[PDB]
Amino acid sequence: LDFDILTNDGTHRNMKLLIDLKNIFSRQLPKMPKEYIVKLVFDRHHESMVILKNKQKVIGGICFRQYKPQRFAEVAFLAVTANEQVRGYGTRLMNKFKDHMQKQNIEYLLTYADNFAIGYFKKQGFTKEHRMPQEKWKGYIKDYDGGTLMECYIHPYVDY
Repeated sequence: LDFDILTNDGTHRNMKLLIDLKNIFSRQLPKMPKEYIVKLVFDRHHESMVILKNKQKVIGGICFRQYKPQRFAEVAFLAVTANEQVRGYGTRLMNKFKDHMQKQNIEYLLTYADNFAIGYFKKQGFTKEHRMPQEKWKGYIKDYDGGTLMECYIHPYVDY
């Protein structure tokens, strides 16, 4: 099991793993428009950490967008393929991601919870109540009335 940041570098290998991840996102988020998932995943501002099984089988991942100078990032999509769930991968992935964001000097993670995912994000330390003022992410992260915006603080010296 490897947790690697997947770069869209135009290579057959990488773009294959990104499509694989996009397809997992699509299946785990049936209501999310597939063309929209493709748009964000291959976007110049988005990055993806994938759960690589046996060096070539992606079984899950997180697609995120860093707002570097602002020190916060948005988790656009997160999922683990159905036949690999309840095996501890979801938590390990978020932990590896938090460790990466910590090293990236990102102090806050924001995400609009899938509602079927709220329990997961609550479990990963995210909260419905914000510590970061809306004014802070206003103009960077979209403000939707629907969906639950949940936040998670990344402490500078907590071991993830």
